[PDB]
Amino acid sequence: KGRLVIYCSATNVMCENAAKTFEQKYDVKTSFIRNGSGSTFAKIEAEKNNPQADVWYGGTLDPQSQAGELGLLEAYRSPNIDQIMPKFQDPAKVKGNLSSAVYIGILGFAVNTERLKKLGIEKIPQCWNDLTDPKLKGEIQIADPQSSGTAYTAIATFAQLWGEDKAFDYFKHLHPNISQYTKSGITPARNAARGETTVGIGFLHDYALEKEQGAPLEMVVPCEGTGYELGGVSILKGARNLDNAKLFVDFALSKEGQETAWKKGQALQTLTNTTAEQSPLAFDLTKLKLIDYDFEKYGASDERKRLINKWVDEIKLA
Ligand SMILES: O=P(O)(O)OC[C@@H](O)[C@H]1O[C@](O)(CO)[C@@H](O)[C@@H]1O
Repeated sequence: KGRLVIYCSATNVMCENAAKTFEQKYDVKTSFIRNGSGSTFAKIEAEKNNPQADVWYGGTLDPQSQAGELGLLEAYRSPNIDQIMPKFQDPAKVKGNLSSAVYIGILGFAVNTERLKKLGIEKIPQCWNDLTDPKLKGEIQIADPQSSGTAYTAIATFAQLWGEDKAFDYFKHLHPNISQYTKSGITPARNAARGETTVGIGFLHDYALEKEQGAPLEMVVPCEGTGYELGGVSILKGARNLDNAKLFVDFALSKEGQETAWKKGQALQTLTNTTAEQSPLAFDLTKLKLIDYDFEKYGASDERKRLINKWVDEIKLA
């Protein structure tokens, strides 16, 4: 018994299902507030002297790793860690399971095929470099590196894929086609689905759900190769309900806690627990051209600040 307060950074449906399922299982009064991973980091940091939640569930790992480095988290290694894909068992900058990995999300883009026809573009873009086509001017959205974890994952991915120089050259040539840098990582999926933009860049599972729900979207794992987020779970330093936060980490890393995300929580990420059944709509990492994402390097405060700063100077303001 007792209570649990969650800062959730997954989609609302996923958060609500996790909270409800956890409360039903353990008889713990559980609540959550949802913000993206970027805006959750900012709030946890701001509240450091009097923390307002017990656990941070979901959202890109980099800001969780950064919070770990900054002393905002409380280490706890669940026994369920042994079931997690080994390379994702303790992937953050500061080791000791201040953060753990609960899912994988593939970076890519999706194309609204109905709107594409209106643009007079015959071929569905298949490569990152296809997004620099002037015919796509004002027809692409991605989240804002200044605010969004998804957008940071994108920058870090490009830097690792092509080297930093080429990554920023790409951003420079993508930039003229971006109609809006969104505050939320998921807004480009919403907008692409509804035909308000033609191409959304973000994590493919979000576009996959919109597609299965009827949106005219073609998902693209870009031809050059791509990267991914890990979704994180982390207990906050100063958690008022520490035992329940640990139980929740166990749940988050468990076979049934992960399976429920797609079975009931309408969230189609790939699961990190090797004993869990995957959604038939989840991406299979073994089939994809993926970098080896260095969370130790990119999940650090200096590097995150540096790259975001460089983006503002070189892409937004240059
Ligand atoms: O708004 P930002 O700051 O980008 O944060 C949102 C993301 O961290 C999370 O959003 C999702 O893509 C939702 O399915 C998750 O898979 C992903 O972890």
